[PDB]
Amino acid sequence: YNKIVSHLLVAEPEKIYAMPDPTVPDSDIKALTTLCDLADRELVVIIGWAKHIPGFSTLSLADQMSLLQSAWMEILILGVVYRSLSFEDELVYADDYIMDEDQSKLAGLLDLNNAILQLVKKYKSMKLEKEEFVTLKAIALANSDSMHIEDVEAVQKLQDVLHEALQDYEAGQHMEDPRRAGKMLMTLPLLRQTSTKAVQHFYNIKLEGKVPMHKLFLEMLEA
Amino acid sequence: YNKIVSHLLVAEPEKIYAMPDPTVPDSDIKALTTLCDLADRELVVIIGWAKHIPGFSTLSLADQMSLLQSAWMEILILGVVYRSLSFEDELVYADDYIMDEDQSKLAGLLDLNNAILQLVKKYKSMKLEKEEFVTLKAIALANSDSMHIEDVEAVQKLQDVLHEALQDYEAGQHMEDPRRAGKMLMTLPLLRQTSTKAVQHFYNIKLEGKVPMHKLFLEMLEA
Ligand SMILES: CC[C@@H](C)c1ccc(O)cc1
Ligand SMILES: CC[C@@H](C)c1ccc(O)cc1
Repeated sequence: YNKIVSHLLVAEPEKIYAMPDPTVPDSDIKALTTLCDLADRELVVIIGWAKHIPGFSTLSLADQMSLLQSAWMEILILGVVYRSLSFEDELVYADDYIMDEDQSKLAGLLDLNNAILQLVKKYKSMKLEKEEFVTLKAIALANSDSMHIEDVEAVQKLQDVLHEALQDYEAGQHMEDPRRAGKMLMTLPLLRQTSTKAVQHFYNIKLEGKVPMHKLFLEMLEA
Repeated sequence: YNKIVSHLLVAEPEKIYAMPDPTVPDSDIKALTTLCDLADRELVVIIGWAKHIPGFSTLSLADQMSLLQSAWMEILILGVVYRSLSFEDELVYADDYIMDEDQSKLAGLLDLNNAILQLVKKYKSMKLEKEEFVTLKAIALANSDSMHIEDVEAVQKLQDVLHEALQDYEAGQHMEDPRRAGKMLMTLPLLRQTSTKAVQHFYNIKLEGKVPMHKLFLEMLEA
């Protein structure tokens, strides 16, 4: 099938571990610290991953950072969603950090994690493929609606290149459903909505000052 | 072209006036009261409009209301956006209520109205047509991601019928751009984001209790 899709597949990062501190008592603070620390390390990996997207590295450093600052949480959430597809009512933040309803309640994340589980439910019903997941991650980055873009035409070209990849993949692999590409694009509003819910919640956590956060995570959060 | 598109065009409601009270001094309260009153009357019209969407009235009354309660602000905002396409840095809430930057600041709506203006800017660049606007309004309704749907398969059918209409319209009218339908769908995340910003802001206004709101508007806001 489509070369861009194949390329994104081989550029897919290895999974990383959450490593919750086994000496620390379980608490909302522990859970939130673990998740923010995981997100910080995933962000480093995402920045490295983005250089493999055709045309992305040719953008100005400012536009690269604008896209990332707008899209980072959508990319993080798409990851948890994809890792969670073979599970039921649990979120696989990492192989060693799987959150069920009880844990979500303990962390103060019941509403957010239920929203993420709504995304999981929809992609389950659509039988989301890894090929589609990696392409949607790239599309979310290109389509992230930053207000600070310098070269708008180049960003549009990036959107178009990735959209074409999705269109082509679906036309070849899913002839039984001539509207599958569009159905995939129609999942992006819920991703955007859920990401905004997450950013707002963790921004509040940042303000309260009880959960330690690393530099990159804080930078993205404050952007 | 496509029959569903033609149908949605003839089902398009007439414009309504804002009628700000000429005896009341200008204030943030006046502006916000005017806008909420306008929105209340537009919601009545939207409910009437939705019965013309193929298949919508065959849904249970509960599912009809779930869709509307999720999508109402996206539909309102799409309306202001479309009315504003031939203007610059102004929002045409009604023929008699056009908001510029100064008015937005006075109303406490600078951030929200700038976000809406970002939608306007994007649709301007794409040369959004009335045909596309009415179809996107219907798609936003069907794709509104309510968590309370009874007949999920029927709602999916509704999404599919309207998506097919958009696909068919673009294939016939815009052969020069085989990705135009997808580009249109890719504007929906920003619509969702902007709508959520609006709902959250006016929910806060509701809590503060200084701006009078009518029953239907309050019901939608509280849903
Ligand atoms: C605040 C980030 C948190 C919600 C999170 C989301 C996704 C992920 O992969 C790691 C952490
Ligand atoms: C709170 C509703 C307000 C933002 C509004 C939005 C669109 C519209 O057509 C009328 C009012």
